[PDB]
Amino acid sequence: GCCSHPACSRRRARSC
Repeated sequence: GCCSHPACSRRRARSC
């Protein structure tokens, strides 16, 4: 998921 993808995790921490 998004929290499995560093760029996505930093850009949208709301998904984590």
